[PDB]
Amino acid sequence: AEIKHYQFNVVMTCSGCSGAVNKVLTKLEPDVSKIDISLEKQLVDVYTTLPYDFILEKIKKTGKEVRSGKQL
Amino acid sequence: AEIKHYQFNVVMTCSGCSGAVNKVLTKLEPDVSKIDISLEKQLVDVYTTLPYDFILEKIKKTGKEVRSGKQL
Ligand SMILES: [Cu+]
Repeated sequence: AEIKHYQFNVVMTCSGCSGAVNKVLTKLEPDVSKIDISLEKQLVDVYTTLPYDFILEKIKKTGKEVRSGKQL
Repeated sequence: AEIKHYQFNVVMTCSGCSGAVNKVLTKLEPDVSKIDISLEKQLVDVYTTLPYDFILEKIKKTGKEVRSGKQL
């Protein structure tokens, strides 16, 4: 029942970039995450019960550059 | 082994899109070669010993829409 909030600074330079990241993150099994992406700010907010390493790994496996992440 | 030539029409709208595709494909070396990505024509052209479905799924992990693929 603990929700973790992670925020990632991901290099997304078009709505194709942000849309791709959304597609992969919203398709994650099990369905235990809410995903909010701001193209303008280059931010991916993930609210989830999954660990930080796992979510980070899922984003890196898209090929997108992840400049930083953190737990809020 | 049989080296096949695959070409994919991938919806890549910026260099962030194509760079990501390139990064996931270059991870399959040395089982893929001649990675040729055209942002302009939205084409990804590779030589590989891997099955088509494997390469297709690997490209799809970027989150990009793959409109079509062919064997040349
Ligand atoms: Cu893009």
